[PDB]
Amino acid sequence: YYYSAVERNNLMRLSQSIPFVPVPPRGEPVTVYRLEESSPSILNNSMSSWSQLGLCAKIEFLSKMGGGLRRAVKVLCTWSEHDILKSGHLYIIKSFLPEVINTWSSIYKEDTVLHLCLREIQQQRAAQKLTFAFNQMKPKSIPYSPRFLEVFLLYCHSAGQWFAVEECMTGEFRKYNNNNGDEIIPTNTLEEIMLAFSHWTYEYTRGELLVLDLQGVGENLTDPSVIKAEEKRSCDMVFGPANLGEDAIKNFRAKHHCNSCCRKLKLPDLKRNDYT
Amino acid sequence: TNYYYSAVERNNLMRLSQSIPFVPVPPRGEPVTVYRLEESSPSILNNSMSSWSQLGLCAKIEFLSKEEMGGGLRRAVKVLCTWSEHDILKSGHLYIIKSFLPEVINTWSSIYKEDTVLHLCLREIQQQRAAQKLTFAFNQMKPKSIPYSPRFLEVFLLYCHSAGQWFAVEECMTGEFRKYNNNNGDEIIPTNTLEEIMLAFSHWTYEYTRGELLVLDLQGVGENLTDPSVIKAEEKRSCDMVFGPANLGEDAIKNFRAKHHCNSCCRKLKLPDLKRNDYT
Ligand SMILES: Nc1ncnc2c1ncn2[C@@H]1O[C@H](COP(=O)(O)OP(=O)(O)O)[C@@H](O)[C@H]1O
Ligand SMILES: Nc1ncnc2c1ncn2[C@@H]1O[C@H](COP(=O)(O)OP(=O)(O)O)[C@@H](O)[C@H]1O
Ligand SMILES: [Mg+2]
Ligand SMILES: [Zn+2]
Ligand SMILES: [Zn+2]
Repeated sequence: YYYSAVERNNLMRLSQSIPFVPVPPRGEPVTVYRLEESSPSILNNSMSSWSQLGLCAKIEFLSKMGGGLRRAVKVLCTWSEHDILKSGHLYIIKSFLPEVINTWSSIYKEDTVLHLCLREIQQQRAAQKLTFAFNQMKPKSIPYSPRFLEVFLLYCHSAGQWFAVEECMTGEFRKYNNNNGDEIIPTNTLEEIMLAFSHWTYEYTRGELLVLDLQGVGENLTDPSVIKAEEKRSCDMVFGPANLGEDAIKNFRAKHHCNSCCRKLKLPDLKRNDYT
Repeated sequence: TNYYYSAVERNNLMRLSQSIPFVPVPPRGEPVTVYRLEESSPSILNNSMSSWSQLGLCAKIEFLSKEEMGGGLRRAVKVLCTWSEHDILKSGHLYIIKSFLPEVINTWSSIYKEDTVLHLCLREIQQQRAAQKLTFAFNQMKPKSIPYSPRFLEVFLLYCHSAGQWFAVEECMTGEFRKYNNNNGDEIIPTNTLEEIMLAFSHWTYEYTRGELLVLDLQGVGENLTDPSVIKAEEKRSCDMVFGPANLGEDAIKNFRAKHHCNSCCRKLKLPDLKRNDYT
């Protein structure tokens, strides 16, 4: 029937040279592994185990960031297999500094960086399990709910190295307390709740564990330090790579200042006698 | 004075402070860059303009076979798609990668002095798209009474860094791969409706393009076709008769008009006999 000129033109065009400019892909493809949970809806009673099947994710570099032991860059995830990472979402990728790798070079014969990453991610998951328990038991009078971002393990061939990746938060990033026990002076309810949380972890684990270095945006936290409060040696004191002083626990008990949240949580004074 | 954690809760936390087993399943697959021939109006393909993609996409293919099928100017090898950025290709799906015979290149080197292979691929994919556009008009305008719709597979351009070369890629069809008509202008005698429709399609293209184009070498599995030969019925230029590289027989259009036999479909489409006169 009707065989237009547009239709004809578009057909005939295919018979001739159409311009083609091969442009290498944008960004880099990377492999992602997840630390899975046997019971997500009940994270504190769930078992953590590493996934085996690495899924691909496509990331594009945007910018950057530096803290203590890591270098961080902000990226965009344009796509990923089975949505292991959310497409159209911003992420932060972290890698350990030279000194840090050089410090655990002895502790970890081969795949030092890989192990450092595994431990770092496992550390944040531990904190996560504690915030989860916290939100389950805290009184209804306590509004907010601390939460740690999930971190994923990442392998990049481009760079030929292992990294940790997590969602990028938007807003003013702030540190509520640190590895030496210093705390900000709570100017609002949320900050109080955060400060009370570190106290709560100690009491909740019968003085066995303490989470310091609470930092993030709002109630969303990341990069915590999970301290085995009874270890008498730094080398075996922290879950993942962290800058700790052996005075940490003692310092926290001395410096911490209980607030209306600590009281709402019915938490005992950290200065009390441990055998009383 | 409190409500501390349980054993299960404590075990799950403390276990994270220790080395947990991580056995990364070994990496299989070949990294490749996929390029697509895009369309301005994919919804109205026959009224759409074709343009090559600029920015390449990432994908991974498993070369599970060394079996190179075919006897023509090209050879086909099955590969597996582990993953493809944006799922342009389907993961955990079999594809066919096609390349030409060095001889063929050597032949066209005297026409495509530079990046001969890539150029041939660009042409092959453009040729199949031309076939697709005609099939789109065909299925869109054909009478409702006709139950079948010819379909050409989509072909993508693929670059392999490891193999250091360009290939054309398309889904791998499973089933009896057959030919309805060929480059000589010869056709089979239809046994069923599907075949009658395939054969009528070739006739239809000649008619639809007012005698400018003829699609021959209809072949594939069932309705799904691939590797057709879009012939510029009037051209005389050495290698300018077919949109893509193909060996045409001694005056294929002549043979086709002479040997083709119209069927119930040709009549359903109201097509006129090819043996008639061009001018009278
Ligand atoms: N998840 C995040 N979202 C937004 N910004 C972040 C995030 N994590 C870290 N940052 C920013 O990048 C800086 C470095 O953080 P990081 O790489 O974790 O270093 P560190 O080795 O100190 O833990 C921080 O000071 C912070 O401003
Ligand atoms: N899309 C496909 N699906 C399944 N098999 C295919 C496909 N394309 C090609 N083949 C197989 O591989 C062979 C190569 O065909 P083709 O690319 O057309 O090369 P040739 O130039 O020799 O005709 C075919 O004969 C067929 O058996
Ligand atoms: Mg063939
Ligand atoms: Zn307190
Ligand atoms: Zn006919």
